[PDB]
Amino acid sequence: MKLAVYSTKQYDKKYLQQVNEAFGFELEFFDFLLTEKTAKTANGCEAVCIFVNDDGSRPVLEELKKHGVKYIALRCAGFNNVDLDAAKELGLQVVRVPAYSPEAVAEHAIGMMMTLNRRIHRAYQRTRDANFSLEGLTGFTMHGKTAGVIGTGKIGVAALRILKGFGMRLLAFDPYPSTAALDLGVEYVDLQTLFAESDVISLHCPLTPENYHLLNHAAFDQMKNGVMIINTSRGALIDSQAAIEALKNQKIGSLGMDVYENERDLFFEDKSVDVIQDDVFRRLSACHNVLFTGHQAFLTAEALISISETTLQNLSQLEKGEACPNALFKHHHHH
Amino acid sequence: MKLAVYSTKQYDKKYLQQVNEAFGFELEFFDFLLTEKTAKTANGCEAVCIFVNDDGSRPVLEELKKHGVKYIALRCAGFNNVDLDAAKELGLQVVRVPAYSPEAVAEHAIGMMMTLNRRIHRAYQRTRDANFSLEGLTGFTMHGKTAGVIGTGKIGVAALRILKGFGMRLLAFDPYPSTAALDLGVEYVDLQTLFAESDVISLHCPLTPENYHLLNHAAFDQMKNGVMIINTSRGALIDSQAAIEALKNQKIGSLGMDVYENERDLFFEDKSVDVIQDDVFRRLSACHNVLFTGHQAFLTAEALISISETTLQNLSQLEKGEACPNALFK
Amino acid sequence: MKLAVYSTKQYDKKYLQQVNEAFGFELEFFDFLLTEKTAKTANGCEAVCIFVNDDGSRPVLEELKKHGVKYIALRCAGFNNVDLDAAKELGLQVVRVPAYSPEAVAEHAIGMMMTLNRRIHRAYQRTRDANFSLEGLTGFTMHGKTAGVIGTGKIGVAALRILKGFGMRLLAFDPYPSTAALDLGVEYVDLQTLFAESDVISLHCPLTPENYHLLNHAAFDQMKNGVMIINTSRGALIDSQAAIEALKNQKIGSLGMDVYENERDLFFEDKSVDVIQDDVFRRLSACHNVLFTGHQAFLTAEALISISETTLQNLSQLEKGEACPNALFK
Amino acid sequence: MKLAVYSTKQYDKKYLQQVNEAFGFELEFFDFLLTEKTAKTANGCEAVCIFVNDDGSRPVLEELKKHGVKYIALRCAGFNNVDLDAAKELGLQVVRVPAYSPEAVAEHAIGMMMTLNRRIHRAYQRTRDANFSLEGLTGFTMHGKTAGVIGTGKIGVAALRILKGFGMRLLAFDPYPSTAALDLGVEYVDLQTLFAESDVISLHCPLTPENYHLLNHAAFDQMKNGVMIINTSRGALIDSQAAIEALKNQKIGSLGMDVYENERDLFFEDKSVDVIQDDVFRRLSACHNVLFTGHQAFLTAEALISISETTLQNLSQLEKGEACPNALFKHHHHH
Ligand SMILES: NC(=O)C1=CN([C@@H]2O[C@H](COP(=O)(O)OP(=O)(O)OC[C@H]3O[C@@H](n4cnc5c(N)ncnc54)[C@H](O)[C@@H]3O)[C@@H](O)[C@H]2O)C=CC1
Ligand SMILES: NC(=O)C1=CN([C@@H]2O[C@H](COP(=O)(O)OP(=O)(O)OC[C@H]3O[C@@H](n4cnc5c(N)ncnc54)[C@H](O)[C@@H]3O)[C@@H](O)[C@H]2O)C=CC1
Repeated sequence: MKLAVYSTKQYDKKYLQQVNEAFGFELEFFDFLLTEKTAKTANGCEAVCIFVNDDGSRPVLEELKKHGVKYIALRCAGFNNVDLDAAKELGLQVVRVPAYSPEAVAEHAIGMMMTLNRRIHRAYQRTRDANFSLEGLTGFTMHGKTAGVIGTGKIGVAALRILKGFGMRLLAFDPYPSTAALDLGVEYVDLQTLFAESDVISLHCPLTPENYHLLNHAAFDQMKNGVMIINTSRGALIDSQAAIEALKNQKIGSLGMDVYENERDLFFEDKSVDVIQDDVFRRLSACHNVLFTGHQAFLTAEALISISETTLQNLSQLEKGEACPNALFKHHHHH
Repeated sequence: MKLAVYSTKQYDKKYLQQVNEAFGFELEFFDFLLTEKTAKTANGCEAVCIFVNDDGSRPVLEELKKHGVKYIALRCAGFNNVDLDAAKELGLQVVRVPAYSPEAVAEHAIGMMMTLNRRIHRAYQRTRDANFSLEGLTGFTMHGKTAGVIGTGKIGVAALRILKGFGMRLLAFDPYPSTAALDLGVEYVDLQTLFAESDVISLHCPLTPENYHLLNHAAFDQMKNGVMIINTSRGALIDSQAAIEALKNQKIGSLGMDVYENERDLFFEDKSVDVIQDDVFRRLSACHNVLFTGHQAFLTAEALISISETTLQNLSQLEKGEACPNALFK
Repeated sequence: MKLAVYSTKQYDKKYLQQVNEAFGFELEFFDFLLTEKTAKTANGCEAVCIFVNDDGSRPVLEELKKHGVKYIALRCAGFNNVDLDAAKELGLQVVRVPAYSPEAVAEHAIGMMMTLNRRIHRAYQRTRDANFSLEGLTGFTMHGKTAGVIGTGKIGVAALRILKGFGMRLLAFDPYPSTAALDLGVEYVDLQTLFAESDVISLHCPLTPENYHLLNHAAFDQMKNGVMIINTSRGALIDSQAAIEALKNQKIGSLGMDVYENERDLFFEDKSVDVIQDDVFRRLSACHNVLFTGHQAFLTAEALISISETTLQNLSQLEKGEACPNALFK
Repeated sequence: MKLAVYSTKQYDKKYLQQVNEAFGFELEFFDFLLTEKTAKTANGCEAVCIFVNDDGSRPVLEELKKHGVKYIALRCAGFNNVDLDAAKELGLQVVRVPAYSPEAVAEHAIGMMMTLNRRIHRAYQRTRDANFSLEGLTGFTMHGKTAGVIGTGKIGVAALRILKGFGMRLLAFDPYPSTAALDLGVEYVDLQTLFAESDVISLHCPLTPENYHLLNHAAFDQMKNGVMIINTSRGALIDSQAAIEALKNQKIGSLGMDVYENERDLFFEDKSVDVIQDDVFRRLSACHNVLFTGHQAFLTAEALISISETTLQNLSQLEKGEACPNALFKHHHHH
């Protein structure tokens, strides 16, 4: 099989290449986005591998079919960029990565928490220029504080295990509480209680209509002053305009956000005047204890390997006519 | 009692003031270093309070006695800056903070590990300027890796609990076993085995004559390529020239060092008769996955309060003629 | 003479030591502020040398007298920190430096202008990380633009020569003409015209009662969209809140400010209050093409050497008992 | 006419769109590199507009011809990326921009000099975070110092005008001395004299066999300690390895280099290594008074507009069958 990979970053290429020693596919790497115009680059490939910014809408799918492509593989969990209804009509098969390594994501959340707490990002900014001042760097001791985790799927639970290690009092909210968490000594609570008592709050849940703007002004009002908020889940979970105010009023002590590529263009203040973010990313980072990372939560060697393994295996199943458990369909509840 | 605080930073002032609400000392804050020249500023204070950079050598103490000081309180664990024998000769009394909050120090080490691992420090420099590129930011998953902790005292144990939460395999080297460490499932091993097997190495031990340059050229040779090394302990535990070389060779993946103020004129490479260089700090930080923090490991609100509480308590005990357990000699 | 130097920076020491060769004085460098409390450190010295942040108030001056000091030498132009008549009464003598090198200040204003224009400060933050992206860095060609200079004294004339070398049209506002500006082909205009026509505006004038908030909201309304504004003069020439607004609505393209230490504490956004901060320096630097320097305009080796020469000489005039032109009274 | 633009950056798009109001071409903007693989995206276009990293080798040109392309426009001065011999053989006409605005380039060189002199880039990194310390920021007064300019074409002369305004003593070297400079008050001198006497040295010359590694170890030894060196000309003008050593030894006070995209990969480390990296850019910037810009010298609105005007005008002349003075041929001397 010949595979064309779009939107390739160096890490994608390295891991896909490394993983491919097992599959022996023919790999063609493209830096650029898949679009209706670039689809013709796929001629002679059976499959394409795409990521979050790639265009999988119907006209792109039509071009891919004209050019002989049969399989579309997303090297990511998100799939909203792909028109599944069109894909079915075209007889095109679509596969994904089900979930990122839970340990990799939870660890990233924890990394963000600590970086913010000890002001390590600021410290490096000084020390790289041999400035050793500590003023404004003071953090807080984690042990004996309360951590609140929103969502107790595998990521949340992986977070909860690290948090326990810190010797934190553990609270969680999930509409469906888990046995694994309960076994860890987590206390399930209502949201309001979680808002009220938590020193650190970490979001590990999918975005559903129930939880759009889950953290709103009313939520911020409920929180402790100086609270730390970490979001490696989707942006919409937070009302960003509320979050900004909370920062100004110093309700939020610290904020860390892992910004999905598909979400950055909003994720804003925001005004219908002039000028907006990206300036907002710059301002917050400068004026507050604010940290953005660029959808980095899965960015470890082991996780990337997993993503590559799953993607190549999915493709292998498709070419072989084996039923692939990662197949997507139009009625999928998260489409 | 009037207390003159030297080398005052904004945090020192804030926490000392807050804690003193329960004590009522008369606090006089000075920004500058205590030296033989500045010691006269203390005239009219029974006590002084000092930190690692302040000069406690015999000539300074001589001036302090001249000027009526009876007590010296180090708002720190280290006392290498104070000449204890001269202090006793002069009839001065010296007290200290015995240990920092073990949790604060260990958490700092963990924070350093995570910032380095995920290149969070590099990431910030990009995103503060709305550069969202991820290339070169690749880390490693902690879970299922081996951590090697050198020293199983209170800090090392506090680190081991966190490292367990990460799901790491646990190794340690200590001349003495800790029951709390054992309870964690820590496997004590010889140092070479720890060097050979450890993905992440963290230093949590006091500097002794036995352990000067504990991490040397041979130690690095033993280590796994890509190893992460963290030092929130004293600098002289690591042979800096050998670490620099290990970085250049790519034996060391990541290095985090919490740089003692008194130790900054070390870590040198160096050259003969040129400057004093902090240029190395700049060079290493640019070239490699290296992080320096400036003796930041106890820098939390809770640890600072504790330091302050202990210092004022030490002083109150002297004033009352009580025996202070934190005295450096009788 | 033994001279004690307060508030010493490395640069003060280096240049002061250099100039001392012609003088032979004994110095005495202190990093700290001169205050009522530290004045006693001067004992043994005939003279002290102070800068802008040092305390020259009456009590400081008494303590200094008590401790045997006769002469106070400023290494700056400004003297509002010092109590003049009080010194007279004490029979204390105080010498200053008349003005800083005009070329050094003008060159700095031009440096600021170009750094802002080409976003050189932004490019460097990218390129230090080996990020070579150009997007957002676009400047404007200077040649053929209109430069507006407010104040045609020595610094302003120095700025004008440079601006002329760039091939700029030259406007100025001064209540007095300078023959040297006229010779450059400078065309004097009313302020409103200068505001209307100028691509680049640079301030080179002292603060007078009649120019406080010269650059105000009405002034900003007159200006071209995208205007670049430089102030190496005193902060109060610009109404800071108006400037912030004009930045927000994009009337001001670029703003460069050399921020006086004694002025830093104002710069009003200005919220009240929780609690006083220069979050504003941070917000402005991030959200716009804004550059702050820390009273850096006179900071060159040649300028420092000059400040050093005048100061030491100023001292010799005193010791010889001869007159000081830079003396602030008899 | 339909024009496909490769390697498009946002400033490129903005100026080309603005300029096109007068031309009325159909513009299609592509972010990615023109390659043999992406050449097919030009189908339906008479022309392409490319920049320094675009691949103009014969296989690409062959593909462009197959897809109907007639004209190739370089929006830059450099042209080594295009195989002119192949272009003639295929009947493809190639045009370029002859030179960049001389004022824009000279002004960039001066801007670098001043930022480096006053350490303005360092000041900003401190002041953006409200750090006002001046230690290490000390400069030198330009007035009364000596400037050496190497190359007296239009850029060098434009640079000399600015430098004259600083009240600098001016020296230059050019194998063919210019009237314009002589009229400025410039003293033409031999190189060793220029090296010996110059406080600031700026390069404004084309790269020739005669001047490859013009600035070498011997050049550096002749220089004044603390010399400032600015290069907005090509990289090969300086022996970088030698420049690094002079920096270590503190022969060079400050160095500014505008790094051509096509030259980025060079600038030797060395040890050739892994092989080859720009940790050296990172190090130099950190350990020394060093500044890189990424070929930013022509990056002003006025200069970009010129580039755009020239580019569209060259294309209209080609479509109209008028002789375009910017046409490139294989016997061109450069090359
Ligand atoms: N960045 C910073 O400011 C801080 C640095 N430290 C350093 O880290 C050390 C550990 O702190 P604590 O647990 O409070 O000390 P502790 O005195 O409770 O225990 C020290 C432990 O390290 C062990 N040890 C001694 N020599 C050793 C060697 N060669 N190898 C392995 N282990 C050895 C001891 O047997 C003991 O278990 C301190 O002694 C201190 O010097 C401690 C606090 C803050
Ligand atoms: N950032 C820095 O380091 C420095 C800033 N400066 C500032 O720049 C100022 C000027 O320096 P010099 O040229 O040496 O002074 P100078 O006395 O030679 O010239 C002052 C000029 O400004 C004019 N002026 C007075 N009021 C005016 C107004 N409302 N509008 C326009 N012009 C007015 C005077 O008529 C005179 O021509 C200083 O007074 C000082 O405040 C001075 C030295 C260093």
